[PDB]
Amino acid sequence: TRLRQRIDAAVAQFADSGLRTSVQFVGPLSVVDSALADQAEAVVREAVSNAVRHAAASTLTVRVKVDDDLCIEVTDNGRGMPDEFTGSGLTNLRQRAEQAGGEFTLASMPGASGTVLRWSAPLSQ
Amino acid sequence: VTRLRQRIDAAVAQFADSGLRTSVQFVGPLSVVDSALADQAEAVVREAVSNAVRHAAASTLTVRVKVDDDLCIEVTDNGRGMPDEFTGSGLTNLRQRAEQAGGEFTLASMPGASGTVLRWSAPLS
Ligand SMILES: [Zn+2]
Ligand SMILES: [Zn+2]
Repeated sequence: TRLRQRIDAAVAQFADSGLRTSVQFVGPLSVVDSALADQAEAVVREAVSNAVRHAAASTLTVRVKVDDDLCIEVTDNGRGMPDEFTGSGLTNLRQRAEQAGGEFTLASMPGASGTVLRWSAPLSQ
Repeated sequence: VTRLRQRIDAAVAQFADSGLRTSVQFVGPLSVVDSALADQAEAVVREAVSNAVRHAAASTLTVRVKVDDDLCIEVTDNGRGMPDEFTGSGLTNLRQRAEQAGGEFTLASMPGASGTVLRWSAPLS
């Protein structure tokens, strides 16, 4: 499937050139089947593409962890921009979570002090 | 715990010329790396990143940290037209640390997209 490579590529391709990025892989990425890898790649593409430049320098931190399940967590320390992540990209993350029998959360810290997107799905379901 | 992941991210963010795009990637069990080697890894990243310059075109520095049989730190710079970049005393410093840690160092340059690759590695014990 080449999952690790596809995720690094999606980040390089889709992250606004004004953002710093950091991607960590944890656990056996090989354990992910081709259909779920397809989901994982699209999820990272959606999250990263929807990130925008902020008033100050900011980083998107992506963590892709395969352990009991597959867990993709994107942390954005950029502030403000209340419309960031709220549109069709969010529809698509929720739809992909539903297709995969998984879960999606978007959470924004006090006065928009950073945002976390977490998409998870069972490895087998 | 060494806080290796966080310290590498901070080294890049803090020491990269602010005109460069940065991308950090992590693979393997980072927690396995000892405190002394984590100290080395951090210093290697700061030195390498601090030596990157602005090119005539926009450019990206990608730092990949991989833990398997050994610790491997690869800095890829797609910038062109600065053949003096990364040569000089910063390279001696990297080679010195490689020698001290019982590891290897490579500096490779080629035409096209992966213009320069700096690779520093050291055994875990
Ligand atoms: Zn953002
Ligand atoms: Zn350069």
